[PDB]
Amino acid sequence: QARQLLSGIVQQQNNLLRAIEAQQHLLQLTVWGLKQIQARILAVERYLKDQQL
Amino acid sequence: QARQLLSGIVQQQNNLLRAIEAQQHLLQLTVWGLKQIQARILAVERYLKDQQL
Amino acid sequence: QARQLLSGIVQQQNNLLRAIEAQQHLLQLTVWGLKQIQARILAVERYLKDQQ
Ligand SMILES: [Cl-]
Repeated sequence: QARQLLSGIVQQQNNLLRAIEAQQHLLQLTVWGLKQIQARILAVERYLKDQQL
Repeated sequence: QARQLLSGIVQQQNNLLRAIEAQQHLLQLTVWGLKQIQARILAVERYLKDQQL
Repeated sequence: QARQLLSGIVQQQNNLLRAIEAQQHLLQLTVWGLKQIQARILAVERYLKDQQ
């Protein structure tokens, strides 16, 4: 009752912490990937600038 | 008092869930965005390889 | 135990709140960064279409 309510609130809080932890991990991986493409574009710009007539 | 404290905590829990659901949509947009630029850079890299002398 | 448990729940709500605020900022920075790379790839694509 109070105990079931409190039990439910605890479990939902644990669910929400688990959900933000998953988002944090996916966002960390996305930011890493964006760093990788930044590198790739930079290399393509360097190339093109070196090849420029 | 118990009822007011527990109502405030339950309402906040719903508020937090809502905020995390909004950040999920944004996060998936960043994942989609990274995917689209990945494809675009790969398409350039390949063009530049194909066109080289 | 209930007042201590309630105290813990409320502290964890405040800390969830701070984590959501920090992830808002990181998402915003990540969007900005994406938009910057999109523009750079767009400029490359237009340059290449012009030299074709
Ligand atoms: Cl919560």
